Amino acid sequence: MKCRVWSEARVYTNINKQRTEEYWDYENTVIDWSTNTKDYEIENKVGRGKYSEVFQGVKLDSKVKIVIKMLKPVKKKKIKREIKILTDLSNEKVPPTTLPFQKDQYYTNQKEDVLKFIRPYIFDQPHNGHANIIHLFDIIKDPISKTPALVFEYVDNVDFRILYPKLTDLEIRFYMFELLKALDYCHSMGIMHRDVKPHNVMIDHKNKKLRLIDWGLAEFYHVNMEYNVRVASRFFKGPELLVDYRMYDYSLDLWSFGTMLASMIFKREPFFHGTSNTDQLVKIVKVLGTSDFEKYLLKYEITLPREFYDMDQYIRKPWHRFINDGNKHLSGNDEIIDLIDNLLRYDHQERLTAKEAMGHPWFAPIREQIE
Ligand SMILES: Nc1ncnc2c1ncn2[C@@H]1O[C@H](COP(=O)(O)OP(=O)(O)OP(=O)(O)O)[C@@H](O)[C@H]1O
Ligand SMILES: [Mg+2]
Ligand SMILES: [Mg+2]
Repeated sequence: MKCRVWSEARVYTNINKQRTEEYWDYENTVIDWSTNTKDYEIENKVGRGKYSEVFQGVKLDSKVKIVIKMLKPVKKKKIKREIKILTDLSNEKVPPTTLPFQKDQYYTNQKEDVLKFIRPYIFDQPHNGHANIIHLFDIIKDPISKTPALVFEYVDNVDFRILYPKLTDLEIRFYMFELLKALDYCHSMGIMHRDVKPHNVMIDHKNKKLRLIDWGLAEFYHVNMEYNVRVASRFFKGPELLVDYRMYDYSLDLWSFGTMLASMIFKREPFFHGTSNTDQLVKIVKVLGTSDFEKYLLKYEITLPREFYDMDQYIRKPWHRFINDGNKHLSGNDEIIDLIDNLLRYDHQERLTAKEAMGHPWFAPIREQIE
């Protein structure tokens, strides 16, 4: 019970008050494992992560090419959670983001100081963000090896350190818009991803196809719940995770989105490159400045963890300072800088929501092409 000032999501606050136990209570599910991998031919390894080794394969009945994610040992409820989130997201008959926009059902946090963060622009159209969520096809467990495994849609993906340097300005705008649609959708479904980063964004460039994968750290948003802060990876951790503000929400994904975006635009990878947990916060404050950092700690009456007391005073780095001739083709306009500036804010309440980000001027050339 850490938090002094309490916080609620600006938007989609009450999804899991609307939805019941059978939707969000993953701990009280029983996983219906398939006894056999007999339906699948498992081929070669195509990727890995902290929690898995992932193999390409074929679903033999249909000949559809798939991937199989072999899960490393973890608490069993983490497995139930990933499965529940993936099935909630794929099984929704009418994705809320396909329905006509309802402002009063969107801006649900009615605190006067939170309402001031409503932007003058917003993408208010129905969209297909649900189609950017990876699809789970099966759950399997080998009887002999006892390895839990998740069968997904295959995406023909190239490592971001190869692909991203090739992308044009317009292509970055396109893909990042696709990512925002996926986030708007999972947020509308009362779910925070909490591990938004390039390795978790599959892109098939020739098919202009984007999928948001890796739902193993995702969690249901419940109003005033205090969550574990030891999630995501160091480089993408929002300030709330570092200062141990546990009452966070969907806006954590928008900090991650912003840090991913800042890396692509300024070609500094990763953008906040901490050499330790402690130094991760230092790298952030070196950029956003000490002054706003202290205003933020004051706003929520946060007592800084002990490790951060050796931090020096930093003057804010204007974003302009990240522009150079190597990156100016991506960074050399006011729109991208204002976008980044409005995502990468200490105060999570201040950050653009996915829908607000989608209506930002920087995405005009993408929005223009929708109709
Ligand atoms: N559907 C897919 N199509 C193609 N490649 C995939 C797919 N799913 C996963 N991969 C590859 O496997 C890697 C690991 O998968 P995933 O991110 O789901 O596992 P993880 O172990 O939970 O990762 P993290 O360390 O970010 O938590 C991915 O980064 C990706 O390169
Ligand atoms: Mg991953
Ligand atoms: Mg949002």
